[PDB]
Amino acid sequence: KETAAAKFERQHMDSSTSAASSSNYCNQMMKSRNLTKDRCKPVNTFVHESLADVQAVCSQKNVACKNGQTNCYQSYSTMSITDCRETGSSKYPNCAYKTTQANKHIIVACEGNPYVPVHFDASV
Repeated sequence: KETAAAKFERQHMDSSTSAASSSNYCNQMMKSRNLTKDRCKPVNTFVHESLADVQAVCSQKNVACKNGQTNCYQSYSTMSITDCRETGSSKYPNCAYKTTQANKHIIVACEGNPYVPVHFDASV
């Protein structure tokens, strides 16, 4: 009963802030968004934009997903994002992450009625 959409919002939406406040952003939020529960999730991106703005990407530039499906969409304009990559070590259950900030075009897979993001495919 956790939806694809809700999982996407949870794993990748942080409308709260406008960027990664510190360099302890990833460590703190990977934990709070349940991405360190069963293992250390190796990589995750967070997006600092309204849910409406990210949702509207589902009708922006249609592009191929990395898997060969056709339901991926690239944002016309750049967005504030935060990449979390696990440091060399870092051992579960003390998951440690490099927190990288940038302004990039996001790529998301959208599905459903209504048609919303369910997967973060890439940033460029």
